[PDB]
Amino acid sequence: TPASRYITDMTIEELSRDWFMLMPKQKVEGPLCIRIDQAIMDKNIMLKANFSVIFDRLETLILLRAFTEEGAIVGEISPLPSFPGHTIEDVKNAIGVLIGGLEYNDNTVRVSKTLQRFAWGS
Repeated sequence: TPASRYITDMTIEELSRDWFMLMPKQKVEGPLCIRIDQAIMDKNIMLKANFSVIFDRLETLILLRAFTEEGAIVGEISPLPSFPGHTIEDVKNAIGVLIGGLEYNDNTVRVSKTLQRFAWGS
């Protein structure tokens, strides 16, 4: 994928930032791992991702992280090193799950423009 078809919602700093869940919960969703800090409640959350795109759709997810208005990371969808590969359907499965889990904790969740355009959104 040419840097032309690489979407980067997050900076290098954001991608690699260390973050700790106060009330960890994780889940393997097929070839993906979903992490949510359950201590996070009643907040507006924005999902941001870096992924490749082809034929007008997300092709391969590098990383997705959920940010609070203040810019703290409180959630994540990441590929499992072992499972080789994933589809956009895997990524969308994982996004619905992450959104559900965050809403369980009274959060309001939005996705980035690029996520909306390339994966999430009918």
